[PDB]
Amino acid sequence: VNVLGGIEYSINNATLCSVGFSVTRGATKGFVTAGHCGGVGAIVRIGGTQVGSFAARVFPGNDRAWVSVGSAHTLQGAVSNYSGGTIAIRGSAEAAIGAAVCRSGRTTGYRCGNITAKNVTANYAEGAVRGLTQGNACMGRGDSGGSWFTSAGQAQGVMSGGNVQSNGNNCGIPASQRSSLFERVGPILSQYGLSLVTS
Repeated sequence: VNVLGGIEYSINNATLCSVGFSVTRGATKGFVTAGHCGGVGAIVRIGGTQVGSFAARVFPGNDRAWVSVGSAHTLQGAVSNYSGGTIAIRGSAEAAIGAAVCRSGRTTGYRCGNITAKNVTANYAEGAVRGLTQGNACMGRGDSGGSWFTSAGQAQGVMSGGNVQSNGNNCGIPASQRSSLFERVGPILSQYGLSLVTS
């Protein structure tokens, strides 16, 4: 199967999240995503087929993980735009507050907005997660773990949480009322010694 930022994956055949970014660790294939999407060892399926499992995770405190992907599968250094195309990923340079950013996930597809704050703490039910970046692109339950990136292709982070409304998303309110929080990708690559696949 092809691994691509933003596409749906299932966890333990029970819940859903979205791929963050294809990565490698030496010869090992994988992708980064949110830690709250799976415990260690959780079985991951994409496109009706087992592709690997949660190799490591931190959540709460942080909210990060990577899924190691079997060698039979192909990694794509890109993110889906949910209309038949992809956006190439070309690095992980972090963007400043006010910069434009988009995200991609299985519930709300491809959505854009701006970076609005950094080093935010989310008081999730499972506990605090610190150091999150906030944007005002909208998102919904199921987009978790999915790619955040600038249009020029710099990976920002993976979808963590935010102020979803009773319909399960914050797309029904204007961007100015939105709080959509992602875990910065930089420390995930560093902690686990992973390299972005680029194109």
